[PDB]
Amino acid sequence: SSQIRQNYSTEVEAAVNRLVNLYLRASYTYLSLGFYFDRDDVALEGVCHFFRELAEEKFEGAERLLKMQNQRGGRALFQDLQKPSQDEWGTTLDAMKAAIVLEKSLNQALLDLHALGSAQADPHLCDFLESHFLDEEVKLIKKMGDHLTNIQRLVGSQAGLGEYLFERLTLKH
Amino acid sequence: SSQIRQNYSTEVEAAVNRLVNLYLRASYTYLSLGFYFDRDDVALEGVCHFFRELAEEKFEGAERLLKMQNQRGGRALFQDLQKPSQDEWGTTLDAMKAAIVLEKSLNQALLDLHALGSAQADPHLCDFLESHFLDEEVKLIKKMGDHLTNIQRLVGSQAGLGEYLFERLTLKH
Amino acid sequence: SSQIRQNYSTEVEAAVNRLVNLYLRASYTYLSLGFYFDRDDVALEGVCHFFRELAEEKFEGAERLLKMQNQRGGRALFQDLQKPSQDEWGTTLDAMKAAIVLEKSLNQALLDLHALGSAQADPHLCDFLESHFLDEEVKLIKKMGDHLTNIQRLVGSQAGLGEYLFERLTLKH
Amino acid sequence: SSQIRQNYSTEVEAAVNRLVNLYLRASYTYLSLGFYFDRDDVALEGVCHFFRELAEEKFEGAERLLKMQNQRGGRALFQDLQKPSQDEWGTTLDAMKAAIVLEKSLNQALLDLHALGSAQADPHLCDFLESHFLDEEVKLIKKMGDHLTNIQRLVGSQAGLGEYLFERLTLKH
Amino acid sequence: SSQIRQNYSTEVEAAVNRLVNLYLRASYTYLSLGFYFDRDDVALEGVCHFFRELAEEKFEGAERLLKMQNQRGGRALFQDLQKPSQDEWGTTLDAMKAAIVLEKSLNQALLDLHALGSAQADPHLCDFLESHFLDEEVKLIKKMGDHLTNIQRLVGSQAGLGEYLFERLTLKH
Ligand SMILES: CCN(CC)c1ccc2nc3c4ccccc4c(=O)cc-3oc2c1
Ligand SMILES: CCN(CC)c1ccc2nc3c4ccccc4c(=O)cc-3oc2c1
Ligand SMILES: [Cl-]
Ligand SMILES: [Cl-]
Ligand SMILES: [Cl-]
Ligand SMILES: [Cl-]
Ligand SMILES: [Cl-]
Repeated sequence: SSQIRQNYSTEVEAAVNRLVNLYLRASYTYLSLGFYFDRDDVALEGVCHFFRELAEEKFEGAERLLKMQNQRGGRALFQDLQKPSQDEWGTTLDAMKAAIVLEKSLNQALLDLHALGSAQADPHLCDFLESHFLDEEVKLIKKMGDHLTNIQRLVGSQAGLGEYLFERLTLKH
Repeated sequence: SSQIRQNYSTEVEAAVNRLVNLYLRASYTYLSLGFYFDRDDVALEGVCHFFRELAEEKFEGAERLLKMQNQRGGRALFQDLQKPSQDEWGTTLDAMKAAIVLEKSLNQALLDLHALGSAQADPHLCDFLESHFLDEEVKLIKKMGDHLTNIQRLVGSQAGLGEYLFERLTLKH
Repeated sequence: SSQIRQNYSTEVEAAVNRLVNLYLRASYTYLSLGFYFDRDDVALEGVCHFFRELAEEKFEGAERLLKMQNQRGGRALFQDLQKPSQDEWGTTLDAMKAAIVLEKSLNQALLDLHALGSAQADPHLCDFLESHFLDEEVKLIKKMGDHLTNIQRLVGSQAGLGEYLFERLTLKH
Repeated sequence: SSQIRQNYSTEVEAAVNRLVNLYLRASYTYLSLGFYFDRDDVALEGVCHFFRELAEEKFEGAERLLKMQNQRGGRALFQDLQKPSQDEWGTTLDAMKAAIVLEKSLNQALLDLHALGSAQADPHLCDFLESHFLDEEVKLIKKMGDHLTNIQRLVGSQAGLGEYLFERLTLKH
Repeated sequence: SSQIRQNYSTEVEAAVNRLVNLYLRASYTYLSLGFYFDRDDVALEGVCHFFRELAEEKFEGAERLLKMQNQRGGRALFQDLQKPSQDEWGTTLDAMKAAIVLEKSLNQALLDLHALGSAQADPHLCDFLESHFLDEEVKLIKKMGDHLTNIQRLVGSQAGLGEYLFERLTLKH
């Protein structure tokens, strides 16, 4: 409320609510990816666990945004959450490509919100994103690119063999 | 590569590579300073250890820049490393003055890169420098100024005595 | 200085300084190899760690030479450090071949310095090299040859698969 | 005796006995230096302890030579031990200069014996000296030069003050 | 000697000495196999360790036979030990086939000695072989057959890949 709100624009408040939607959508996408890889006809446990972990990380991101919204005196507003873009996610390669596309979209939304904060002279917002989101996103995208490269190297002329080996020797934990 | 690169300009990529060169040059300068103070005709162990520690710190700085370059999708490019500016470093006072000059040069390069990042709207770069370099540099320059002042107070009319006492009671560990 | 210098020729002093340059050049080469393998489009962690460890080992070698130079009363003299021979290092096989070529060059330089020491009747120098460098180099070259052979056996008709398996089952730690 | 003696020349046997004499003479010199610094009118405990420790180290050196003589089948032969060159040793500076002169003399004797062993193709003798004497001597001479330099820096225009400070802050343990 | 010898035929005594020769020959064969796999151009550590362990096991077998010979009052007689049948041992498959051939030969020699003992009514000899040799040999031959089958399954159309995988996932310890 207005009792604590200071230097917190309506534009930033709304963009924060939009970003919560994007993180919860991303969490939902990762839930769908994770359970696809748990199908008996897909059966790649390491890939399932990778994406289920990302579902939790994205929910945590939304939670942190909602805590900050209240710390600043803004009001959380929730919208409908769109279902994921696919019901079936193809190979590990297809899935990891979809995830990197998703992560770049979230990263661009973080950068856009940082730029709005900078324009509005809101350094608390800018520090919040830098401290809890920007480097986390850069680290995750780098990890996913490393994975993509290893998955791509393993396709060669024996795709099933490569897909099994990647799950067993890189992801399974 | 382009598979992960996002909001990372060619200008920042090149300046990062330049800054790696400056840190490795600084590491090399500190290696030369450290071993000069280990000469049998100089023999100031605390001063030697001070500069050898700084050689390692500057290498670590270069390492962190190289990790970040890859996290962002840029490409490390290495250049020849210039030898240090002196083969003999004079007194502890002369050496500490040279080190503060070196550190101010690195600090200015950090500030210049921060300003480029700000101009290019690259908040990850700006946060990286603020979080791992700017305050570390400020702390080190303050330490070195404190040392300079103590060394200068000890010169008086008995320079050898002062140089021994500083090494024994401030630096030796 | 002359206050401690005994049985230490100008020829050995200069060759020691040259060898410090070669070790620091080798360290720099291994830094470049290590970070190449950390690229998102290469992504072979075990190979990166192998070469980063070698960067540190070669720096340690230079450090030991510089300590001995001072123990003997010689004077360390530093020269410019040439950049590595390549900016991109190809496959793990290409890189391991380059490393063995580098190591044989360092080994020949050690042998040449040993021979100079023997000719100058400098047994301290000869023992120093035998005790801290010759067997270390032989052990490392044997390791690298073992690696080369395993990498070569894995190329067959599925190079990407072999390169992944070598990194995962031999190098990753 | 001849029952075990193999590749052990009469020349090396005699030079070993001569070297035992030199080490025991050096031990005796250090005993005299140590007790001089324990005089009530000299009273520099750290300097006394430094030289008493060196008396023990030199005796240990003689002991090791005598063990090796018997291991090789040679026969220990003892000669009269000359008294030290001085009854009073002057300042800490005078004493440290005398000690470095003594150590260089022992080092030259080690080098001469190494050269005889090399000429006689006696690698056990050569390794023995390299492993237990040459580097120990180099390390000690470097230490003594470092001390000389610090003592010399402290003389300035207040010699008593410098002599006290060196004993208290470098040697006293 | 005759002071303890009881129910111990000259035929069994001689066959025991022959069997010691066969075990020491087998130990020597396994030493050669082990070091072949340690060559830089073969480089299969698990295979090397497998055969070096077998060298020790076969020596232990000879030792046990020699202890028993003396327990029974027979006299150990040693003969020349023939060098192994090959200087180079080919692939892991070739080597494992040679080892199974060697083990079947030792097993037949054990069975022949058991039969001689049975014919001579020497139950101590028969129990000795049953208790310390027959089942050990059966277990080892079964292990080696299991290995052969796995090596053979891995040849397919990528022999190098299979040879690496067997060493890494079955033998390396
Ligand atoms: C002279 C410029 N160069 C050559 C590129 C240096 C200088 C200093 C270095 N210091 C280290 C170092 C220091 C402490 C602990 C670990 C390490 C290490 O693993 C690698 C190093 O590499 C170095 C290279
Ligand atoms: C032959 C006459 N000389 C030379 C003056 C000896 C003889 C025996 C010595 N034994 C020791 C000794 C023995 C045990 C533990 C410590 C020490 C030591 O610190 C110094 C010694 O100094 C010696 C000199
Ligand atoms: Cl939808
Ligand atoms: Cl230059
Ligand atoms: Cl160059
Ligand atoms: Cl005399
Ligand atoms: Cl034969």
